[PDB]
Amino acid sequence: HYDILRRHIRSEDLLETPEFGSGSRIVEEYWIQEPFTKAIIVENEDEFRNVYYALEPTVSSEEAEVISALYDDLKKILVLQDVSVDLEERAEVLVRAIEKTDNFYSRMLYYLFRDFFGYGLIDPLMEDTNVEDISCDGYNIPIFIYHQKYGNVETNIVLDQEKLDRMVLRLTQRSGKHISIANPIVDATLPDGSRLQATFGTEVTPRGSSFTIRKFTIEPLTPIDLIEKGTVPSGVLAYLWLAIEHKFSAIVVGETASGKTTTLNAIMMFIPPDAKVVSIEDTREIKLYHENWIAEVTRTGMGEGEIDMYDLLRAALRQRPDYIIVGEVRGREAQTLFQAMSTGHASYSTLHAGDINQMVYRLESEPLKVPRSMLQFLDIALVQTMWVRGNTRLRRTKEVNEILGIDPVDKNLLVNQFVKWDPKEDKHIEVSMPKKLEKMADFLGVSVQEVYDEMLSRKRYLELMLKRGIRNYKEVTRYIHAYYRNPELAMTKMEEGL
Amino acid sequence: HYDILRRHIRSEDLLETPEFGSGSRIVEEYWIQEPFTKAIIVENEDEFRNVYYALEPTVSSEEAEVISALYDDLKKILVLQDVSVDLEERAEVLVRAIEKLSKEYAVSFTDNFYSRMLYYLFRDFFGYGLIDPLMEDTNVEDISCDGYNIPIFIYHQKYGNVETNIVLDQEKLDRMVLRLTQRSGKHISIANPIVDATLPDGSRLQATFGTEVTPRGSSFTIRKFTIEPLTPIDLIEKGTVPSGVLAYLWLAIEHKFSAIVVGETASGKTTTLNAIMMFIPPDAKVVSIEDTREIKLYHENWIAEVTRTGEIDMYDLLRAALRQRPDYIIVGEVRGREAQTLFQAMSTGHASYSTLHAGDINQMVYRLESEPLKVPRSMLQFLDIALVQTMWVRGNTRLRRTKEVNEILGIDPVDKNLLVNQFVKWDPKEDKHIEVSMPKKLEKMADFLGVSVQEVYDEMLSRKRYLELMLKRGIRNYKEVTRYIHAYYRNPELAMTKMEEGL
Amino acid sequence: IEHKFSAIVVGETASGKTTTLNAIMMFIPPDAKVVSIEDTREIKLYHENWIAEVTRTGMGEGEIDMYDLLRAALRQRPDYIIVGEVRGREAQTLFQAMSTGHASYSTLHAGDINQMVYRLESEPLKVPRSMLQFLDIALVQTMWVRGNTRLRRTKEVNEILGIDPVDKNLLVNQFVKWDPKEDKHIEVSMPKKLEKMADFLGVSVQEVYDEMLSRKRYLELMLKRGIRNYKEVTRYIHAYYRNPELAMTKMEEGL
Ligand SMILES: Nc1ncnc2c1ncn2[C@@H]1O[C@H](COP(=O)(O)OP(=O)(O)NP(=O)(O)O)[C@@H](O)[C@H]1O
Ligand SMILES: Nc1ncnc2c1ncn2[C@@H]1O[C@H](COP(=O)(O)OP(=O)(O)NP(=O)(O)O)[C@@H](O)[C@H]1O
Ligand SMILES: Nc1ncnc2c1ncn2[C@@H]1O[C@H](COP(=O)(O)OP(=O)(O)NP(=O)(O)O)[C@@H](O)[C@H]1O
Ligand SMILES: [Mg+2]
Repeated sequence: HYDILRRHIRSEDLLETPEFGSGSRIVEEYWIQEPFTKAIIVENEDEFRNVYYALEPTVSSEEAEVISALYDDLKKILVLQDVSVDLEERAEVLVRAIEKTDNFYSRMLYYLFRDFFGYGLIDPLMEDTNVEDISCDGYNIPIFIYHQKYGNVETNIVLDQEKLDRMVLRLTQRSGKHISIANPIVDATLPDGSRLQATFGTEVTPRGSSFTIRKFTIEPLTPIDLIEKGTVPSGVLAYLWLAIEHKFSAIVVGETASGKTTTLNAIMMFIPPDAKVVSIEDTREIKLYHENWIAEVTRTGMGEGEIDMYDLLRAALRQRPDYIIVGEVRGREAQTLFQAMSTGHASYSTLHAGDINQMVYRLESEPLKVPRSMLQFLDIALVQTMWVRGNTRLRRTKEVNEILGIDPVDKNLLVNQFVKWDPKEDKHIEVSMPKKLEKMADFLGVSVQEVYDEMLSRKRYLELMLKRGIRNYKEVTRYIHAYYRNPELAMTKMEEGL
Repeated sequence: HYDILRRHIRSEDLLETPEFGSGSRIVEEYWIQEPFTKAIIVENEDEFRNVYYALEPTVSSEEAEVISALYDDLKKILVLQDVSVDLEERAEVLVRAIEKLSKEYAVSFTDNFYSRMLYYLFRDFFGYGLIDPLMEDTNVEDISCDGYNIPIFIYHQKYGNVETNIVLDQEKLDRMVLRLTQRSGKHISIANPIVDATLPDGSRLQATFGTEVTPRGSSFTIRKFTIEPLTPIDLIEKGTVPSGVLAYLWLAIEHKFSAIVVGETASGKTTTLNAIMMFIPPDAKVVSIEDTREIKLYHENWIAEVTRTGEIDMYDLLRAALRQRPDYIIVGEVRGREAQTLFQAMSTGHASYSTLHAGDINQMVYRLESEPLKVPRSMLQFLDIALVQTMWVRGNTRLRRTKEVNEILGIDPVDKNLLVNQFVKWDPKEDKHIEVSMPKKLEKMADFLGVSVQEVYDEMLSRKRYLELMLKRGIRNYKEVTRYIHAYYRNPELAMTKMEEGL
Repeated sequence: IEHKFSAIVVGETASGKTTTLNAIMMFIPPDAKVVSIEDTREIKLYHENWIAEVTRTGMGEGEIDMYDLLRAALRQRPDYIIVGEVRGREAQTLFQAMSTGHASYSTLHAGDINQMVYRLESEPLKVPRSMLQFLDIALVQTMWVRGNTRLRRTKEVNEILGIDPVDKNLLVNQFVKWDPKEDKHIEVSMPKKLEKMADFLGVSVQEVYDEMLSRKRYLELMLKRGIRNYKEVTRYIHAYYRNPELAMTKMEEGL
């Protein structure tokens, strides 16, 4: 959208500078869509809070209706709104059509685009990858957002009745729905691939029409990342890399906000480049730099057929995939998962609990109701934690539990604890042997020492990526995919900064 | 409504002075809505009791007949009797229409009889008719009309149960019920004679039609809805909840502990929830789902969702809202299916709060676990606090009191019993709340912060002091209270100083 | 009854249950709002602020049972609730009403507190064991015959003290017992409930005990003066409620 534009423009010194009266300090400033929009994070000494200010090329009140006029005509051009047309061409017409200062030109095309190809009033928010949530509550209420770093902050964008009503139609339409007083609520998904709740009128929202947008922008923490944060030691990560390659199933358990999903997504970047993976989640959260992958998302059924995790797994496990990822088990679908395990599908997921005992309880009891005897097919179960002191915010893998199996005439769940985390020294201690490594020698058909050797090898590879500052997930997945293809060549490039 | 009327009034002094024979002595008088209505608590000393007298602008057998005459014509107009229309403009469609009928029939009334007839037309058109005065008087909390020819009884905020002078006969009462019923979107009739609805303003209605299931005639009962939200200060001042418990709750909702306030129907459950819901941190994202708009908050980043009875239910809205990233979710009252969903929101990290109809905590568990709600036992663990409201009655006094505060620790490993801790219990005897123990939830907070339990506790006392300072300074209204609380959030010490320093 | 202690009248068929209930229901405070739910009218009350609700058979319309009627009555948050006789599900709602402070009264077909407990706990009634604690008093009515000697007597006045943790459960203190050999009512324990009244009222026991003896005198006087009718009786009782002083004097001065 902006590359096609930003060239058709003439000037480059568009948009002036911000002017905030006293008590309105400027915390930070950064670009969004240079050189059009820029965002400024202002403070406000009185109310210890920061505020998000959305900057766009300032215009004249004469240029107002002027630009709103050039638009009143370009609107009656069906060949513009048509999405069937590639944006590259569509733009051209708008330009040519506009032919019928060398600075006012550019600082104008911006809008003409922001309203035909952009998202309008909220484009600055849709484009900024720091804003992961947009909340337009009601008529004449300043929009709020969730900043990647600032969190909840008020915004300089407000929409009066009509301005918002049309906004809600714009979003609703681009998402492919027809919100009306007859169907005032829409829970669809925008083209950019984002979750949009929307309400028209005031029948359900006395505070007027409204909308919310949860942007899938994430930037998933990486295995290397976990090593840096001291969350999981490099050696444990290698053990998992192997485990994951061999299809040992794992569940990440932990108190709410302790790290479960992050860790999962992190270690899910260890999946073999060619393996077919299918994921089922209630809402997108998992980012993977993997191709042969199908992502399935649950359906609310607000106004259609409700398709839950159970429905989605049952028909996915049917495509007989290699790896199966279930966002988090919160019910019935849990049975199907363990069934998938008993069958050899490398299955992974999350579970809200504090220790293996709670894990077992939740899994066995309704709603999950996973049969006691099925637990044997789970291989590893990690336990994540949050640890705090000063502003000391720590997320750690409290423990790496190896589920050995079931016992006949028992207590049942046989667990061998490999790694334990001591908080007193913030250290991970080996408190038993990694038995699973033995099951690998059996799979692979080699000796333990041999496997142990590869672990130490894979371990080195990770510590190197760390030293070389290879943090991003896209780049990390590339170097791991690398190692899978040819560990020899992979290792050498790593040691030779390439 | 009346400010509009007070405009066109065209005069004042429309009320005379009642004639209560001996064996009757005025105890107190007061405008309900001057210069039209006025309440006069009269003491029939022979029967040693009082008797609420709704006083309205006087009219003669001839006058009322004339009034009723205009009503018949004006009745033709639909606009003025249409709810979707702005009271203000249809209030003129009325005066501008009475102008017509007047000048046309070539007649000019008295400046007074106008500022009297006008009152009645607005009343029977826009207001609540015969019971409007009761529906207005801020002191009446309940209105109870037992049947044909039986005097309406009300509950006066100061005299409690009292006999009223307003009496509806069959013809009048049946209309009254149909009107109230219709006015609530619901329908009533001999086919289906019982109705449980809520009036446009929130007041809860319980009507009955004919003598079908209710001999003695049709009947109704209204439980008015206070327009101004009681605040945690109001609650400390009313002896309904200790400032300590309140401070405890402040921290709890700040730290996103999910809680449900339990109680009998009309025990003041919603009122408490709305009060403590003022402790929500300022920038957080609040989403509220209700069947009846009731909760009033001074919180900008909040979307108020409302049920559609036709069709959109709480369940739909709840699961919808849950696909976003709201910080706080308020339900108002879980009555069915969604109760499951609401307990999951808890499970997945959402600060969730709601009202529930039950008397004990035992009954809470039972009502939760069984149909229609059907919440699995393993899920209750995710509820943090459970308050219990009670409306204690002794003589001509009613006391809404937080009868008990419970903490849900967890689920016992044996028999999977709910681990609960009742740290505060009310005592009807001395009307004193008692701390049977210290909150165990304080440790969960300490960890979530990395501070010692001792450190959290002192923070509590601080907020507690802040609350009592606000009280002592007479800061009661919700907008201003919310304002001062949001402050303590932004900066505590600066907030404390300014409090004890008069600013 | 004034203090809202809930009571159930139990007894064999035709022993007097309903009569006794209706009788003692004439002790309800003149201004209190009372709602009654019955399968068929039987209760007569000389009370104004009262709503009488009657069940619907549904012969050709919508069937509305006692459950439906109570559930929406207890909703009007009344002072006193009267249920003709509990014969099922609606019994749960009643005891719920009790646990909540609604002075609730009703009848139950049974011969002794043991049968009462069984019937109430078991289906169709199925009232949860733990809820029984909210019932205050339970009277037991009887029929006694010899020659043409037709007698209806309150066999016993049982005070339900409460529940026991780790128990047998229903704690009952028997206040009065009826000896048929001499046709006399014997006190076989103290009226504990009078103590709960001192606590409610905020006075001493002796004080309450005094009022009892007072109210007792008032009744024996109405008797001596032949004030039998319910309309007239309810008037003199309503009287005493308004002003016991003035009430007592008129009584002693045949007016
Ligand atoms: N190891 C870590 N180091 C630093 N921050 C982390 C770490 N793990 C998670 N976080 C952050 O902590 C927050 C917690 O979310 P996350 O831990 O992903 O979900 P969760 O609590 O496990 N729940 P779920 O997503 O339902 O499984 C996110 O904002 C993460 O970015
Ligand atoms: N603490 C209080 N002090 C005085 N009046 C109160 C108090 N709390 C509530 N009320 C009033 O009591 C009535 C009860 O209202 P509310 O709390 O909304 O209902 P509820 O107990 O939730 N019952 P329901 O509406 O049946 O679910 C209202 O008229 C309130 O204004
Ligand atoms: N104390 C009494 N003295 C004389 N006759 C009585 C007395 N109590 C009841 N009766 C009469 O005995 C008959 C029994 O009816 P009643 O005792 O009212 O009902 P019940 O058997 O208790 N059943 P129910 O009405 O379903 O509770 C009636 O005709 C009454 O008039
Ligand atoms: Mg409520």
